[PDB]
Amino acid sequence: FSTNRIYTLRLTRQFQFKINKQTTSVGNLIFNADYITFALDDFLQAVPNPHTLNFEDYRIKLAKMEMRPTGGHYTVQSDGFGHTAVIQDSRITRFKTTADQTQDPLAPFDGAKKWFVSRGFKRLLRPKPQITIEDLTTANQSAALWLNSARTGWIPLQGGPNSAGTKVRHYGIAFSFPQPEQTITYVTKLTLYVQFRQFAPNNPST
Amino acid sequence: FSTNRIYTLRLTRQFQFKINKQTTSVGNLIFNADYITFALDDFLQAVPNPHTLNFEDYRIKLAKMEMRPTGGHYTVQSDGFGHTAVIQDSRITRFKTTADQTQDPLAPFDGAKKWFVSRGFKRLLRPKPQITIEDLTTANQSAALWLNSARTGWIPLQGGPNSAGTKVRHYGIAFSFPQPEQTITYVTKLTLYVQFRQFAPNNPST
Amino acid sequence: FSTNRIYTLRLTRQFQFKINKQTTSVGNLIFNADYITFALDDFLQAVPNPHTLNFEDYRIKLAKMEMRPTGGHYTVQSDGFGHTAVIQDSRITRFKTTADQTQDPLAPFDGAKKWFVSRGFKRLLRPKPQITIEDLTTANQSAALWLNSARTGWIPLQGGPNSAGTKVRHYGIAFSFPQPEQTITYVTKLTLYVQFRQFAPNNPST
Amino acid sequence: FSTNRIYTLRLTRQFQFKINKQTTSVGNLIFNADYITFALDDFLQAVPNPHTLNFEDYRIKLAKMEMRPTGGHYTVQSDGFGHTAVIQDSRITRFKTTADQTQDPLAPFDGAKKWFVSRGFKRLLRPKPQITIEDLTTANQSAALWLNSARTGWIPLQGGPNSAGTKVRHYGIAFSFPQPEQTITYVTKLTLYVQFRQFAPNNPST
Amino acid sequence: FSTNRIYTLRLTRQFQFKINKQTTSVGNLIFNADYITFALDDFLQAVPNPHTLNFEDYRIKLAKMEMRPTGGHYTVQSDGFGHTAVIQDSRITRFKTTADQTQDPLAPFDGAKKWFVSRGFKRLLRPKPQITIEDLTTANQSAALWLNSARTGWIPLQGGPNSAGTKVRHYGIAFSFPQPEQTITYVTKLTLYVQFRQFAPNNPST
Repeated sequence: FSTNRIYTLRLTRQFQFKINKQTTSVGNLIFNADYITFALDDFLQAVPNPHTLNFEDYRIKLAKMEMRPTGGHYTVQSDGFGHTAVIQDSRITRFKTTADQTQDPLAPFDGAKKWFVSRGFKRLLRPKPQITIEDLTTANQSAALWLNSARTGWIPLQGGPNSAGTKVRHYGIAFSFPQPEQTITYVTKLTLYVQFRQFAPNNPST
Repeated sequence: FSTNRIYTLRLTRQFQFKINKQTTSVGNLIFNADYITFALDDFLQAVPNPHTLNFEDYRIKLAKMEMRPTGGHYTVQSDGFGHTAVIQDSRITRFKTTADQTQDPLAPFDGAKKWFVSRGFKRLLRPKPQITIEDLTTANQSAALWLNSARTGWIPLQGGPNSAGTKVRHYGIAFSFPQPEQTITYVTKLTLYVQFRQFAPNNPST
Repeated sequence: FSTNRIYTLRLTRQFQFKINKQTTSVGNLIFNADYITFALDDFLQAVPNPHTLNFEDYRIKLAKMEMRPTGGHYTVQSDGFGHTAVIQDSRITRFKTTADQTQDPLAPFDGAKKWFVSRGFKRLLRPKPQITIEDLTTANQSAALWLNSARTGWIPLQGGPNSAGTKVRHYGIAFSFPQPEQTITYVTKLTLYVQFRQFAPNNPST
Repeated sequence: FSTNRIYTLRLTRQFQFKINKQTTSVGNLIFNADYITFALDDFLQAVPNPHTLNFEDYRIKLAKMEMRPTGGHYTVQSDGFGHTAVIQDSRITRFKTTADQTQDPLAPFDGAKKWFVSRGFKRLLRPKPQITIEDLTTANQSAALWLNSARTGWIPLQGGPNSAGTKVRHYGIAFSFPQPEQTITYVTKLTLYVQFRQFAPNNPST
Repeated sequence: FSTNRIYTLRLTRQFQFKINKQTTSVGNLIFNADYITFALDDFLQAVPNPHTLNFEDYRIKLAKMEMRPTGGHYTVQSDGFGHTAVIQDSRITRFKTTADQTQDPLAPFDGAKKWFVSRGFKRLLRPKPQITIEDLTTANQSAALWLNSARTGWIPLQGGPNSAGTKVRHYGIAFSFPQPEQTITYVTKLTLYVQFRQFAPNNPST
């Protein structure tokens, strides 16, 4: 029971996702995309999970996204295929498309993987937190760097001036789809595999 | 970082394809066919791809065509089977049929593979560029020759009197189908596996 | 062609540098110094280079500075010797001297290497990006940290709140010189050896 | 003494090259470039060489370019450095620059090699003839392909409708330079290492 | 971290040296000479160096003298050769000549190494501090002794009645030259390789 004692937990949450009936450029093949990021706090705030944890540090070793259709949609009713892509930096925010795309916006990525609209998909990834760099050739701008291995660093749950360690955004997975003729609803389940370091007391009473 | 340094990229593009409801020779079995060819420029002009590449030469090692039904078509709704065939010369243009065929026009080909209309198909091939021969027994006519191995040659991206190296047409895959009782729409994804030779600057400023 | 697929490119740019005739403390030995830093954007904006790259992340493995005399300067015309030094943090900005130095301001550095003014120099180094630390004993001040191995991290090209990943400043090489009796002009060539991670599409259309 | 009997010859020619005094943008670093291509006829027409050869076919295994200063220019008078690049397709014609370049136009090439203006350079290469492709996605345009190995093909000296086999253009080497303060004249020597197949008679008398 | 803990540093300083145009005994060969000694304080006083060191003892293991021409002097311009000699006692003071020598005053020394006036020289040596002997056959006179190995002793930085440990003079290197037809200026760089013993606090406050 040393300072560096480690514990591993599995954490999950779910939510609904909708792909809307195509009402634009009807008759043409169009694509759109959305994305998911992972933060420990997103999971601790889910109703059935522990809302606080008594550990000093954490690191996310692995994340999982599974999206499967519901609402009575037929798995044998083909609606083409889109792609999933692992995008481990804040550029992923551009891949929630705000206009219709004439090509699959994710297919060109290295690591892009096909998925069929009518079956959903399942994918695991190593999501990355973004370390700050403030020394750029343009003054007062900043950029990011992330570490190749999760074993390199630890994130204090209550470190920093806001005690907001659990809100670090880890990137990330995006998914694209050809727009279908009818609306399709899905159940999405996210899973975190998180290591925690150092069991810790509550903050002192004041 | 020598003159002969090689890089390899994967490139993709997508489009919609329709097989129309049978409205001719109704009640009888008929077949039609279409085809696809591959040019690097086709892929670089696709919206999400780089539209120019800073390499001196290229060669297409492998191509992949995948066509899958969309528009709510049921995979368990059987509409017979047609064939794909690898046709590596410009004769393939005759296999976009302009009249109904009473037999499957591609089935006799060596290499012809069956595919079910309601499931689509996936096929990889080695598409071939066509070298010119102008010395024929008939005057003012030319013919073609293609090389067995992609490693034999290189196509300069900006070589030739038109600087149109990326537009060389590589042949090719055709697909046939028995005409269905209802229209079927598909999503088609093409993929190229391309080697590039010699990282290169932009053309000099003028 | 996985998420972690790596590509390696060599990139270069050039510019002119002048060491001015000595017009101060005439007859005495004085020294001055200047310095160079490395940012990917510096090289992509150079006219003959690709101005955007379709990769998700990068890291600079190695940099090279070569400065050689031009303008008819005689290599056999001895004008003494100064030093180069590898300075891998923003302290290097103090070594663009604004006053004449009575000693060589770089010679004391560990790693300082001699170079003859009339011949120029060539030096390779591992330039370092600067990670931010904001938790200091003095309020409202920040400091830097850099990683020993380039393999530890990745810089996303479009990551961070400014999408300015390519503008991260990597430090750095400084060079000093005894002031010569006549002006000397040089041609400087910088070279980067950069690994890129994950071929990527263009940003979606908006 | 069979049909496939081979003979190897070394062939050479020389000419003068001038790099002009900079008279534009004086005070700025600018670059220009030129290039050389290789054709057997260029060498057979040189005064001291045999103007016809009694062989049926040939192939160029190796070419060499050596350019060295003359006109009294001092090798110890430094005028910076440019680069040489092997460019084995007709794109090389763009690298005879018609406007001043702000960067070295050849340095980014894979295989680019530095050379000092005041010493000249020497470089060997495998120059390539350009095979015609007329089947492009744009009608009535053509492009090129070249073969990786010289051992793959033979060029008949008198083949084709013009009996102009010796005029096939083999590409190619380009060289760039920073513009110097005074004009520099050079002697350039080119060398071909050519294999010939099948000793042959003169054409019949008519 | 014991009493005997050793640290090793490299220290350097520079200065100008002139060999004057021959204005005496013109038309004849004459020689003059000068010398350098080494004291830690000489290097700590130099502007860019730390002016105090927090160590208890030191010893100089190795010294280096490098003198190279400047002022535009041509290296290919022959001005004869002189010699360097390692003179490890205070007799060296006699070898700053005050009258012209008709022979090279240092060439006879065992260890004398020639150097060309137009190229300068570089020499390493083990400089020696001088231990006092006061028991001589003549009253009120003293002499010197020095130790063969640097490992034999240690010099406390603040030892002795003047706390002037860093001012111990270590001998020494002399250089001779034939008097040239025109003045020649040089840049001289001296380097010390110093071991320090026992990291130490500041002197107590008073």
